[PDB]
Amino acid sequence: GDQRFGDLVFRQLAPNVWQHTSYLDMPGFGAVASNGLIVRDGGRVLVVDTAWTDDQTAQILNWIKQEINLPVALAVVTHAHQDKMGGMDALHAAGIATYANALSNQLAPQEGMVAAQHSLTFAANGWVEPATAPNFGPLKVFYPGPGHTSDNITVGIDGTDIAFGGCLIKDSKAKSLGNLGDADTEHYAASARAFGAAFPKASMIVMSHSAPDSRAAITHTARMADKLR
Amino acid sequence: DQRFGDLVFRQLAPNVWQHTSYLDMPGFGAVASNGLIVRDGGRVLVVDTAWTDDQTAQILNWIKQEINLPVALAVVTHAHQDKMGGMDALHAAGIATYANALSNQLAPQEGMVAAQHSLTFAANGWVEPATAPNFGPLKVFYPGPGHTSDNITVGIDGTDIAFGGCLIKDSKAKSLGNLGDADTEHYAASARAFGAAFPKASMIVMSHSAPDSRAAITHTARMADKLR
Ligand SMILES: O=C(CS)Nc1cccc(Cl)c1
Ligand SMILES: O=C(CS)Nc1cccc(Cl)c1
Ligand SMILES: [Cl-]
Ligand SMILES: [Zn+2]
Ligand SMILES: [Zn+2]
Ligand SMILES: [Zn+2]
Ligand SMILES: [Zn+2]
Repeated sequence: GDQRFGDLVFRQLAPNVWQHTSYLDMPGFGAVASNGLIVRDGGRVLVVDTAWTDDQTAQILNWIKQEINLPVALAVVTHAHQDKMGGMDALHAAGIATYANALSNQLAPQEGMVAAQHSLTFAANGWVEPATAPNFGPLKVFYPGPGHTSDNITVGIDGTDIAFGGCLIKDSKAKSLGNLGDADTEHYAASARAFGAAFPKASMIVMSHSAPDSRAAITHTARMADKLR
Repeated sequence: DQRFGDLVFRQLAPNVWQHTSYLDMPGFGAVASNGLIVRDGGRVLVVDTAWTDDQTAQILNWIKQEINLPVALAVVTHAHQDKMGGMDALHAAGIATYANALSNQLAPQEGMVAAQHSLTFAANGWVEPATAPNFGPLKVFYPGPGHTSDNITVGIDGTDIAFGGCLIKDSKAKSLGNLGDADTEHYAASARAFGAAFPKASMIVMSHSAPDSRAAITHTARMADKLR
């Protein structure tokens, strides 16, 4: 089940994959959750997304030390919002190499985020350029197009049932997408469907703001987005 | 100004011309879109197609008559019809084409033909040189999301000119025309980033207004401020 560790929650999703969850109180609504991933790749660990804060992200590293006890080789962060990049300092303090879409790194200062140390770029078909994502092990990074934000990226976990949609995808029980002025409401639906088509064998869809769901999360999200066009 | 068919050309500098093409639309009437033609030694470089293949062919035929140098390459500045509607005409003329990778990704969704090559950008917005080989005086800058997620901009080295494409409107414009693909959170910062990337440019060229001073940048950013 869910393992509590400090103020975070960790859930094993597969033999080599865990979901990290961190919480932030907002005005009028407490304990807004955000999820990321932790992946064991042989003798190293890879992280997808920080927690909301530096202190919480340090607790992710502490949990990894206690439960996995392998070095964290790198982290990928999936766009320039606080839930995904708010804890970059904890990673850099620990010497962990960080990667984000070049556009996320360009947006980070405007958003009050610390940029990742390396930039990912993408082919016209959305797949990460290998020269920018060397030695990513099972992390298969895909840029699906603009949607939740212009910079949002997604990550398949090779060999598992799992694909991570980040904040682009919401579960099949969602009532809305959030989506604000930095959403692209013209392309959101196609971007959500492109994520599904990029990871056609994924049966467990992991998301930032919902618990894991089946592929219906992708379809339901796309159908909500269709109505915004 | 000179005419070739349905196209209008205006020389802006010794080696730079603006091309203007028109598409009839309900209510608006004829809608102008501007791009650039740059003479770089023994070759010509193009920024943006016209709205259609046939209008883009008219650009190329005017170049052959007026300049009579081969067109080496074209850069197109986002995946909307005014900027990429004529890709097939460029390709049929043997012209190598370049666009933001994201523009090429969006082009099929938009009913556009993708460029042959994709540009990618550093975290500071400047094009990665390995993706923009032999661009001569064209200095390509991604200012951030604004008019669209993929909009790019181009400065012309050796001149006072910077091209804002559809991101920038002139200092008399009343609104930005933003649709669902605009990023209204970042638009203002992206407009200002374009200005800061080309801080010495005194002639700002843009898609839907005649050339203006840097007041186009300031006014665009201030209009965008109000959408946040
Ligand atoms: O702050 C962000 C960045 S995606 N998201 C957010 C905020 C409040 C509630 C929820 Cl469900 C998501
Ligand atoms: O169609 C496009 C793509 S940016 N722009 C357009 C359309 C109508 C009027 C104006 Cl002034 C610009
Ligand atoms: Cl596993
Ligand atoms: Zn977000
Ligand atoms: Zn989020
Ligand atoms: Zn446009
Ligand atoms: Zn336009």
